[PDB]
Amino acid sequence: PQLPDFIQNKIDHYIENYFDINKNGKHLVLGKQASPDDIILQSNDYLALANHPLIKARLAKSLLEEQQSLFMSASFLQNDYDKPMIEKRLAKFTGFDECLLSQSGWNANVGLLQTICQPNTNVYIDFFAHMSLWEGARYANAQAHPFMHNNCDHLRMLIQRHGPGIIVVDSIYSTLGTIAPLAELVNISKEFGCALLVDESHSLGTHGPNGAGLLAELGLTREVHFMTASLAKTFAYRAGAIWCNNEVNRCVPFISYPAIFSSTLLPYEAAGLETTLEIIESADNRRQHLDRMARKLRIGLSQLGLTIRSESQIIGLETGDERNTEKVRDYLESNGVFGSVFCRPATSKNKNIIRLSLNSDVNDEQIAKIIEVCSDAVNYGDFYFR
Amino acid sequence: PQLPDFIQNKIDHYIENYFDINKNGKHLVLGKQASPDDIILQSNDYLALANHPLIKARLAKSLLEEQQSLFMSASFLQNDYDKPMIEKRLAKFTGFDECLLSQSGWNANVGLLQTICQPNTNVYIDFFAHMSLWEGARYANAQAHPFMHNNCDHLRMLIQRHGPGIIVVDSIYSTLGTIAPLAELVNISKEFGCALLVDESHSLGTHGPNGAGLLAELGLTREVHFMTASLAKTFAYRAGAIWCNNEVNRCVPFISYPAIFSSTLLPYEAAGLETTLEIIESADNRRQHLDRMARKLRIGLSQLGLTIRSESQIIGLETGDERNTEKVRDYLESNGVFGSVFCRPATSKNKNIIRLSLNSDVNDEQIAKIIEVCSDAVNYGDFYFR
Ligand SMILES: Cc1ncc(COP(=O)(O)O)c(C=O)c1O
Ligand SMILES: Cc1ncc(COP(=O)(O)O)c(C=O)c1O
Ligand SMILES: [Mg+2]
Ligand SMILES: [Mg+2]
Repeated sequence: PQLPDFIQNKIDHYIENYFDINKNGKHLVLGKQASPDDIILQSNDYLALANHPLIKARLAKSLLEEQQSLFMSASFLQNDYDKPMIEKRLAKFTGFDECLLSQSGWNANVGLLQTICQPNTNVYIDFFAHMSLWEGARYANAQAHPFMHNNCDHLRMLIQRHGPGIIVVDSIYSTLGTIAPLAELVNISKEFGCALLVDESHSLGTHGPNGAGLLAELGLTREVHFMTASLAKTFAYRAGAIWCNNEVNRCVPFISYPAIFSSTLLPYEAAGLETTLEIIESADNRRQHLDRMARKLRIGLSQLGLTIRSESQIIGLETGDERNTEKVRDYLESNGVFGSVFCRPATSKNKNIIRLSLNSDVNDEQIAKIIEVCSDAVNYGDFYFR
Repeated sequence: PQLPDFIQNKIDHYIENYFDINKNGKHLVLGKQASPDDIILQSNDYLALANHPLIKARLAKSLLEEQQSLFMSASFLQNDYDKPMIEKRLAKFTGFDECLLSQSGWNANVGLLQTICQPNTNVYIDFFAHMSLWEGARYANAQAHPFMHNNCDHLRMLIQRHGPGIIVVDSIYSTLGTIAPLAELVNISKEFGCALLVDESHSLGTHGPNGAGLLAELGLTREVHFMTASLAKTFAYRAGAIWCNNEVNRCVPFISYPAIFSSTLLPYEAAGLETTLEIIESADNRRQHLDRMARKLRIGLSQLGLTIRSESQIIGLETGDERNTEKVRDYLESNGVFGSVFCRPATSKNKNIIRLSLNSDVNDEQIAKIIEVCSDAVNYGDFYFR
């Protein structure tokens, strides 16, 4: 049937201004198809566990077991005997008191914020913190106060003005790969009587003792109120989790709308995560190699005069406007380097990022090639870098 | 660390008013543990497919295959070669032009509404429509105009007053099991130049030719703009889908925040759905049996004086306030009948429901037993039904 004018107008306008403008007629994030020979730096699977035979075996085994039909809200599954062992193990892993499974990192953040916020609750959020955190705050009708990226001085002034609130940060930032000043943030939380929420999606598994994370690495675990993470990065699974050093996870399952009104992870999924955790705990070798390759790439690109703000395995090439970003993308892909285009609504219109996500399967030769491709891009490329 | 007052006060109040007041000290939804002999009416797996040997085998096999590391946004996977066969099959199944997979039914609704709504778009939503639709409208900053349940007069008045917009309904309602007046809603949409969105979460698989849904059953497919569904009901899988009789699914992947910022389903998950679809297509006998059992139950309960608004496999026992609901729940569970308590925020505080979700494994003896238990419950004097 015919669409009403206001919907048709929106779709017509969108296709013109987001698909039709680009050379290939597709959205800016969609370039050319990658060949087997190309270097792919797009996946969040940092320790290259997507195809791990032990994970696949345990997941298949658990699925083939007699399946109880648990197609329902997790609200109904909160009796002690119905809660999955993975929660207790992830809590022990990170050093937090309690863990609660969620269907996504997005839902973990939205759910936690809905539970701990009242309307007009002060939420002090890093300008570059994940969209799920910004949205979580917005859905709860909290008062969001952005602070300049990693700027503790700016943060202090905001809390001085508005009073006690929730300080919200990524441990490692999704677009830039910068690291939050977690120690200073803990100090500030104490200095002003705030709660701290740290999203460790990009540090859990890759950082800390046995991959326990950045809070564990810095010995700050017992001074942080909340941590969250997508399990779709290093844990290579479509899920999320909320950790609390308090009783909040007793309440989340009955308060969070995504936790109430969206279906639970099935029991076999929880079992697969148990194996993933064991593999991650022992993956000292992969973590070290990733760390070394990441440092090499950061040093190599910084030498070219490129702005590389990263301190991690996530490297952000800052490519300015969309037209320029299309050029940089086309050049890199033409020379066998496939990153991820980060544009609006993930960034502002004129501050786009081509994100290179490193994983432990990337070797010295590939690292050298990336620097080589970027060097030719700086010197011979008909485009700029911010 | 101890929580600051602004959180602690909320949590304290919540525990007091939602956990402490109940006899067992737990949330209202949490009763006693069921025995293997008990009648369990809690799962949305209407055709009892959770333990189907063929589905399990297809998933495990596709899981054990060589997996590509696709842990990223689905926006990066919108090339024709990256889009799954299940989407084309599901579109043919329902008779809709195009289908787009989502991570949940919740995400399907939230994403679609974000794509087709502008700020202040009129959204005419049934009082009892699923929370995901209410929230999808709220996130999009749409103007919600709630209409009395299944009340086309109230809807007509609202659209005359506020103008063209989007009419949003469940085909079969999640708490009451009532059926939307879909033919009349199609007429109203045409008369007033509105778009119609129908959530078929509770009719897809159970109703229509080969389980194609209620729109298909009524021959209304080609007159409806959008249909959505959780695949976590009859399809017994943690996913959702958006169907369009237009070009909107071209745009959803790049606009919807869950589609953009949350990880996609993996290829093996899609293959599992293909097998599930085939089984559902041929499950005529299961559909027929469920339909017969559900009618038998509604007849049996309604003659006892209970209000039973249902016309489907979802049967809502209307139990009034929370104190009454607790007593009803306890009686039913003590006598071997386990439904799901639906209370706030899913219902009003004084209009709680104990939902009986029937499935095709339920037999005549069990239906007779439920009727017997409720017959004795009516005469017991400890509580009431509405
Ligand atoms: C009518 C209706 N729509 C959407 C959903 C969302 O389903 P899902 O569990 O796949 O998120 C459900 C609730 O779970 C539902 O009952
Ligand atoms: C920092 C951060 N937090 C949370 C999420 C949400 O992850 P998920 O894909 O599991 O919804 C992501 C985005 O993918 C992320 O990068
Ligand atoms: Mg990310
Ligand atoms: Mg439901």
